Amino acid sequence: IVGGYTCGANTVPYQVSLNSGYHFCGGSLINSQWVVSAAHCYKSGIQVRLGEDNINVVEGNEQFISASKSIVHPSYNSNTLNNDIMLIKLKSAASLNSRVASISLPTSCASAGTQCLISGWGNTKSSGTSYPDVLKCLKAPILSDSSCKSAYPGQITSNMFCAGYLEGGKDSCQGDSGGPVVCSGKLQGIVSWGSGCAQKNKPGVYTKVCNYVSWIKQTIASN
Ligand SMILES: N=C(N)c1ccc(/C=N/OCC(=O)O)cc1
Ligand SMILES: [Ca+2]
Repeated sequence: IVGGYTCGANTVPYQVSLNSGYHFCGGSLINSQWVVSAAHCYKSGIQVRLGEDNINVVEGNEQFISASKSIVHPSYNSNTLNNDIMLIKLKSAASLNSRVASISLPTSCASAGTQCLISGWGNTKSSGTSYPDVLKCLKAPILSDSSCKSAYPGQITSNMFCAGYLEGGKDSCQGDSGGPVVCSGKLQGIVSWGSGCAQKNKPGVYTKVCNYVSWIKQTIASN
């Protein structure tokens, strides 16, 4: 997260870190057994880390649970990043409490102008590289589809939206991938892609979760 703020320990209780010996992606806990992330975060041997603030220090509220299975969206295209969404099932159910909590799926899509909270342990620099150890947060508006398409000609599908600031300076970044965009207590987006980070006229692009609710529910119901 570039140009954000320190969230505060366990203030974003649905935020997970995906770990394969090291943090590599974010995710969002959607019930005691399931995490939503980006398909481009797919790999084998994932351990889901819940209740994290400092990802490098055991602070007392963590739950580390290995993934039993991952399900990449059936129509995920890694070239275009269309349908950049994946479900991860935990080998055992997380213990839910104030600091480890699921986030609601949307019942309707959010609109341009809605303010959302974007979070992660990604790069905090728009030119250099600096990885924070504690969770970072950014409040950002969803942008209009027209401005999103104008920013990224020929690249924005109906399964994507832009959020952030056309002026630059405030954005998600590398390492935030798969993490949440939450708007009025609903998971509306997943950190997917963008040109660099926090660049002028290059806002963050996010997987449009409201498109996938049917698939998420049906998948969970049978796996
Ligand atoms: N909002 C952005 N500008 C943005 C967001 C996410 C990415 C994803 N990079 O994938 C590599 C990785 O996470 O390891 C790029 C740009
Ligand atoms: Ca920790």
